[PDB]
Amino acid sequence: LCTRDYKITQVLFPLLYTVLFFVGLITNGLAMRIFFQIRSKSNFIIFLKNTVISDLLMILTFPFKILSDAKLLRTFVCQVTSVIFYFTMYISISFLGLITIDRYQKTTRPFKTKNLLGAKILSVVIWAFMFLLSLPNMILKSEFGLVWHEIVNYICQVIFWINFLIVIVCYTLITKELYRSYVRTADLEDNWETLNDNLKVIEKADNAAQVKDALTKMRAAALDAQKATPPKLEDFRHGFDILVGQIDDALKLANEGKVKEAQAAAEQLKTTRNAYIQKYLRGVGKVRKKVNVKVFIIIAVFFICFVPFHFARIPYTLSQTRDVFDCTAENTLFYVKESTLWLTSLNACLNPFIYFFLCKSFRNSLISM
Ligand SMILES: CCOC(=O)c1cc(C#N)c(N2CCC(C(=O)NS(=O)(=O)Cc3ccccc3)CC2)nc1C
Ligand SMILES: CC(C)CCC[C@@H](C)[C@H]1CC[C@H]2[C@@H]3CC=C4C[C@@H](O)CC[C@]4(C)[C@H]3CC[C@]12C
Ligand SMILES: CC(C)CCC[C@@H](C)[C@H]1CC[C@H]2[C@@H]3CC=C4C[C@@H](O)CC[C@]4(C)[C@H]3CC[C@]12C
Repeated sequence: LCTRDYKITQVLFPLLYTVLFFVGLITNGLAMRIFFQIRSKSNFIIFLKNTVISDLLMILTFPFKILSDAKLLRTFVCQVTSVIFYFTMYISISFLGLITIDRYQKTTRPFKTKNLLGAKILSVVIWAFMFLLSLPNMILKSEFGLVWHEIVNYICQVIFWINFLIVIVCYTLITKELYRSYVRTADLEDNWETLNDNLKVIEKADNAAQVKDALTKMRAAALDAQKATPPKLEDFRHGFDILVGQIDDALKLANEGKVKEAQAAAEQLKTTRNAYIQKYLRGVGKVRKKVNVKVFIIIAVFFICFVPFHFARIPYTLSQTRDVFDCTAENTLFYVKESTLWLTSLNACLNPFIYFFLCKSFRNSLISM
């Protein structure tokens, strides 16, 4: 009844899925070849191995979509394959949530460092549960089928929204740890450059007020650096007392009056011994964190692919009284659903990027080929 442009409906979208089909088949194709050679020594490799299977199963659905949309039983095959598609996308969402938890657990653990049987069972449970809830939607004109369809769709939304929350919480806790790590390093680097910059002010100063003020900044910066530099586990305690001592010595001289003596007492921080102490103390406090541009690839893939579809569904699932009648609203619903479903399908082409940037043995094998 409602008509749309064939150039978008039967040309653009079948070609848009054709790109994803070949791109997905070649990236996941060589991904399976790489994973078949390397052994599962962690939960991470196991969940990534399962993702390859769900991606390959996803790609195999696209020829049925491409052919149906370009207008080329025919209705039965594009009814079974659509069930296989939604089965395969809620499996990917499920494993991506597990990959997120695993990666977060490794950021909470020390840098560069029993669940292998458990991760295998958990993976079996995901696939078996999805297959079982997909099964009646496949073969099984009954009113049971209508209510079962609403049950399955409800279960699947709860799967997305639970994994969306796991992703938001894990990346909130990661950002928080990365922020506090960056702030600690920046403040400490600021402390040592404040100490060195105010030495230059003292060297070029005239009166006592200039000398007294610069030494006050220096003393506070030295004590802040000390606060941020606790004793090492193996002279870090003594070193700061020597440097703070000299600043206090130059300060008490600047308070008594003598400016040339205070400038020279401050210049003592430039002796080979006092410079070596400063260079050592800078090193002790310079102590590894998780890579920003790398870890955040999961949240980026999750948001690009699955977030638009499930967010767009909210207004269309609690507003219109049964159905809308205006053609301009029916067509905006068609393109919103079709465009977000394509973004969802792009997960099959974007997951090989997770293997590349987060698995070292995968990256080296692909580079060697
Ligand atoms: C485990 C596999 O389970 C399945 O086989 C399975 C699972 C789901 C699910 N979920 C599913 N639905 C079909 C109906 C669709 C929807 O609600 N369309 S809309 O009414 O037009 C609102 C709208 C608007 C914009 C964007 C998106 C949706 C949502 C996906 N179908 C199947 C077959
Ligand atoms: C849907 C309603 C009722 C809210 C329930 C939210 C549940 C399913 C989710 C959302 C965020 C989740 C948590 C996110 C963070 C972690 C840390 C990780 O080391 C283990 C899992 C754990 C502890 C998750 C378990 C389940 C959790 C609490
Ligand atoms: C760069 C990556 C993330 C992929 C880009 C995907 C997005 C931004 C693009 C590519 C193809 C696009 C769609 C192509 C078809 C139409 C029909 C037109 O009448 C309105 C816009 C609409 C509905 C587009 C919206 C945005 C869209 C889904």
